[PDB]
Amino acid sequence: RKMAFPSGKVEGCMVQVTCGTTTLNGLWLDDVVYCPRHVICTSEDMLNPNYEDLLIRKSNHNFLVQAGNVQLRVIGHSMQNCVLKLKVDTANPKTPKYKFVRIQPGQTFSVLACYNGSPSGVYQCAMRPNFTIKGSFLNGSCGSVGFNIDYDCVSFCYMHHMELPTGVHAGTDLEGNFYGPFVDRQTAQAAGTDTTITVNVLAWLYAAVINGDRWFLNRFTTTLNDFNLVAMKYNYEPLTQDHVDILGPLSAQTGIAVLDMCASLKELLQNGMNGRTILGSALLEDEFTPFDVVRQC
Amino acid sequence: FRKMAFPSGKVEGCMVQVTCGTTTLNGLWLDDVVYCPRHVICTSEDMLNPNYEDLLIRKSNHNFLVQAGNVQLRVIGHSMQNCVLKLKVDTANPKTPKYKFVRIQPGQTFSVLACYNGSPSGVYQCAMRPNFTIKGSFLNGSCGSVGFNIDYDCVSFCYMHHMELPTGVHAGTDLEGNFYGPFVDRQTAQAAGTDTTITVNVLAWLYAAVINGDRWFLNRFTTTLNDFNLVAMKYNYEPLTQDHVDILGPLSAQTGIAVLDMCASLKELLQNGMNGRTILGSALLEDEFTPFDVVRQCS
Ligand SMILES: *[C@@H](O)[C@H](C[C@@H]1CCNC1=O)NC(=O)[C@H](CC(C)C)NC(=O)O[C@@H](Cc1ccccc1)C1CCC(F)(F)CC1
Ligand SMILES: *[C@H](O)[C@H](C[C@@H]1CCNC1=O)NC(=O)[C@H](CC(C)C)NC(=O)O[C@@H](Cc1ccccc1)C1CCC(F)(F)CC1
Repeated sequence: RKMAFPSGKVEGCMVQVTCGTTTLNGLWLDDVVYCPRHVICTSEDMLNPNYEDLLIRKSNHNFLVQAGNVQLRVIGHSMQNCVLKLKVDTANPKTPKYKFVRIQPGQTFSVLACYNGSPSGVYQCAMRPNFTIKGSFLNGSCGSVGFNIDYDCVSFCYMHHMELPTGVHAGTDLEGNFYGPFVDRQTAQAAGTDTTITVNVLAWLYAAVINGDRWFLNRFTTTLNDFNLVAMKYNYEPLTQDHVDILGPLSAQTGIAVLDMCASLKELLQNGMNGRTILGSALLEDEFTPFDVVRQC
Repeated sequence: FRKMAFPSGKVEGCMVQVTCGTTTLNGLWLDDVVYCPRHVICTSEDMLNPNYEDLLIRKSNHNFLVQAGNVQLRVIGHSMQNCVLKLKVDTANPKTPKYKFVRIQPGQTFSVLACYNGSPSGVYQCAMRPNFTIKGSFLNGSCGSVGFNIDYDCVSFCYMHHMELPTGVHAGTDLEGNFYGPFVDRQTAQAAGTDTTITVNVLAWLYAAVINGDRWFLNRFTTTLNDFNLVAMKYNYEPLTQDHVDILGPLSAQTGIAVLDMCASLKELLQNGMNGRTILGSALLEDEFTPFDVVRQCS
């Protein structure tokens, strides 16, 4: 099943941020609140905002930050790329051990979707090769964050800013830099051609086998390069030797050599699933990493 | 449409571990009571077929190790209610949310916080199947993990995890210790009924497709509830109840499509197939999104 990290450590950091008639979510760590900078915009501003110009015209008191019932007083503000940093007079006692990371395409993370500073739901996402994410975000979800948890440490990797015409989503790392060629302006933006995350499809095929589902296997094999030629033809990402190494544990667990599973995937790509299903899906799933599969099986 | 779990923090604040001897599982700490599966009192060998009453008679408060993290919670009373143990502890959980215990119906969905040794590992959304199993992800040590819904501020606990069936699916109790389905907490082979498709949820999914502009399958006809139920059963679909018709009300009102007209549309899909088409980007009809899940995600 698609499993997210427990969201409690992040819930304790969500607040509401309002400027004018614009409300969204912020992330309160220690005495700083992080949020998308387009909170400072009006309707007119959003088409071609000059953010540095808009921000110098703002005072601390134009920012209304609420942690539940309690307003937090803003005593400082700065902008780092597409993120606004609001210094507040009080520290969050619920601040977890945390870091800010920038994730790579193909990696997965959990999203805590929030509205008006209140958590609504949690789900698992992957950073697509074209640097979009297939999220579930509505009006008011900006400032929702994505994260992974290791031991007691929350690694924040994503802050939500926008939806594209196709319905997929785009956002930034916590330094305010977009993933992908996108801009925080109210304009229709296309992404580059997406590709399928091959190492993740293979991991999920291994998961299907670990759960006793093996109709798709075969006795053929393939070289790494010959598989990569077919993959690219079908708009699948190439598989590196590191990807092969990272699948080792799953190969050992099942006794199916990585390149043998590549041969299975090749046959699926060339012939399709013939109305069949794998782990209940009519489509090859590519948003489980090898680590996700291992951690859960 | 994503499988979206509830935020898990209010439940994370209630997870503890319970150990008897070397048997450890998870428990749920609310106020000054810890709830857990009663088979914590079994040796691995007693699980073959345990006599729980006799096993518990030999137990005292001081045989139970309850820990929140590595901090011990002293047990001051114990009792067994059906298949759950209730351990009274000397500290009221400061993180107790507003809560209730509810018994869910097959087809309803809930979030599971999968825990090991009292530590949450992940959260995911589950549906109770019509045969009273869930298709969970649960490893050794996961028993006592709970399933829940959140309404406003209030956590409704509906599931506590006890066992895995030969087919890989999972079975458990409500928080009063009453199993869902015909299962018992004994380490013996037990078969679920053949499963069926959750009709009310497929209908919810068809309403969601309409809301998003995908409506090629809407037909000109209607049906009675009884005629629909008799046909649906021939395709291994669950019959609808009056409660199902009522919980489809909001989506019916939002789209202007009567419930029985949507049933007629589904009947046609069942009798004629998708004729090569797709709905919401899928050749398969999805049955693990409830009417509430649709509303919760679309609006
Ligand atoms: C929690 O204590 C644990 C969770 C199980 C273990 C793995 N996945 C799960 O969901 N529950 C049990 O171990 C449970 C205890 C009984 C007293 C109810 N027994 C159980 O789940 O048995 C199944 C899995 C298992 C196999 C081998 C060792 C331990 C557990 C068996 C599978 C085959 C069967 F169905 F025929 C009999 C039970
Ligand atoms: C922040 O909460 C919000 C989240 C969006 C809202 C819907 N789903 C989301 O994920 N982001 C924005 O409002 C963002 C603001 C810019 C200044 C960066 N704009 C945005 O996402 O625009 C898309 C969605 C939208 C539609 C209608 C009204 C408001 C927002 C548009 C999609 C259609 C388009 F491509 F033509 C233009 C952008």
